[PDB]
Amino acid sequence: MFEKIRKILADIEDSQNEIEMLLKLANLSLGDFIEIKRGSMDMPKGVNEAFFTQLSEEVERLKELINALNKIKKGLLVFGS
Amino acid sequence: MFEKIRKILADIEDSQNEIEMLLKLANLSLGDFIEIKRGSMDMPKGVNEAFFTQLSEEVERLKELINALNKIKKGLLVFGS
Ligand SMILES: [Mg+2]
Repeated sequence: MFEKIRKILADIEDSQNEIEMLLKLANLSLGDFIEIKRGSMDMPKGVNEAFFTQLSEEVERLKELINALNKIKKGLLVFGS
Repeated sequence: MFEKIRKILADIEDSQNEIEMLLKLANLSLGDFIEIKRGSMDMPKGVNEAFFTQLSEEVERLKELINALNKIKKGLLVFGS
């Protein structure tokens, strides 16, 4: 299990690094990205929307990795807690 | 968000190391610890059950750290997904 966790943690670090780089390049905060994606915030002028496909994919990867880590953690539950 | 995640990842590595040490001292696999805690495996003789108090505390901390990450990830939901 700890082998599985360590691999996922490494992948999460990588995913975070990618997202931070993409946000830096896009000149956008993570918060603003989410608000734009959900339809609440207008695209700021200056921001290149062409980054959004990759950002979306990487954010989905991060979510999936966190979910996968939690699935491993289910093996540590005793009596479901 | 990302500063929080980075700290949690570091705390998870620390927690894992602490558990590995306790398991080494106890001469117990993580798998066996869980099997014994859940009632499925008898206490092997030679194993000092006194280790179970700290092992349980540290495994609880590891679970709570992973849960903290789960909760952070909830902020990345868009349209509830
Ligand atoms: Mg094991």
